[PDB]
Amino acid sequence: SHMATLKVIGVGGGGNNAVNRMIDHGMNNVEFIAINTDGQALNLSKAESKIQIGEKLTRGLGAGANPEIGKKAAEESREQIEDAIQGADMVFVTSGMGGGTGTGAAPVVAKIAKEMGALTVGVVTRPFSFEGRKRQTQAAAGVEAMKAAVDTLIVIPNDRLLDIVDKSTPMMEAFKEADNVLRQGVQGISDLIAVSGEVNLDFADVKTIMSNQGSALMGIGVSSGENRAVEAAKKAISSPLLETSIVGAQGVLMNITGGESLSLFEAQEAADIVQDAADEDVNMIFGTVINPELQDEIVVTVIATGF
Ligand SMILES: Nc1nc2c(ncn2[C@@H]2O[C@H](COP(=O)(O)OP(=O)(O)CP(=O)(O)O)[C@@H](O)[C@H]2O)c(=O)[nH]1
Ligand SMILES: [Mg+2]
Repeated sequence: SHMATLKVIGVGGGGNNAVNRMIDHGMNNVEFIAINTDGQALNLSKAESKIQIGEKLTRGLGAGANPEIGKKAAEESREQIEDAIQGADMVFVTSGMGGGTGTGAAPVVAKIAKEMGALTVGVVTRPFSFEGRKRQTQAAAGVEAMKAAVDTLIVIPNDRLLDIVDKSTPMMEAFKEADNVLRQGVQGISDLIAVSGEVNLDFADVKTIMSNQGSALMGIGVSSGENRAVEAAKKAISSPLLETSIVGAQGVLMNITGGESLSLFEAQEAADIVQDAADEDVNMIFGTVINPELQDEIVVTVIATGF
């Protein structure tokens, strides 16, 4: 019997913000690591494992939008980062691109994780357009470096947050919606790893769908009542915040969880929704979990790659 260790690593300010909010929300059987140049922010981290990088370079401050300093800071702390990762089967690196620490250190952290043997997923943001063209260009270089370092990459352009708020939505509430991409994906994978299914998927199947793939989508949908399977599948692949939509996916892992009422017909319905939206012949890895505690609820988990 295999017991997969999942870790979430926040790098720089936004990444550590996400880690803090995820710890506050409550996650279990996931270990958190906080990496930053910024010593004051690290003192505020709720993560059990904290790594201050680059103290000789920044004297405990952030990198001040210099990504070469973020990169050197991470490289010079490689052994400490290795030691914190060692044992992970899967690592999610989350970071905001555009500054110095995230842009520069997050790709180094991802490279170290993949070298340490972890299946490595990046979930990163691109800056708001109001932050200007130079920030966007610097962020794009970070995204390209992340993509070269990870197994799979999910990019959230922060401009998409402007599509889901009204004029009064608090900034912190918008940021929590972006956090959910990472948090729900980690949770869905954790649940898949842990909970035996009637058509069982496990961590090896996650490795197959994600290893050395590039862009990815991770989504969960929940619905009930009539058309629940179709509605849950549509929610799983809906991507108001994602740079990489479902369109073009050539590989999909889809797990359906439901109660004893889960029908063969509705499972096919859900699978067809996903394949129709991808508009490709999708290589599906299909799973099913019967949770009898569920009554009318259905949960569809999707990981899509092969773009
Ligand atoms: N969605 C989201 N975006 C964030 C958040 N914090 C920062 N951002 C975005 O990430 C980008 C990088 O900010 P930050 O993570 O603080 O950068 P850093 O590299 O640690 C700062 P320095 O350059 O001084 O080292 C910001 O420009 C912004 O677009 C957050 O909590 N949520
Ligand atoms: Mg700064």
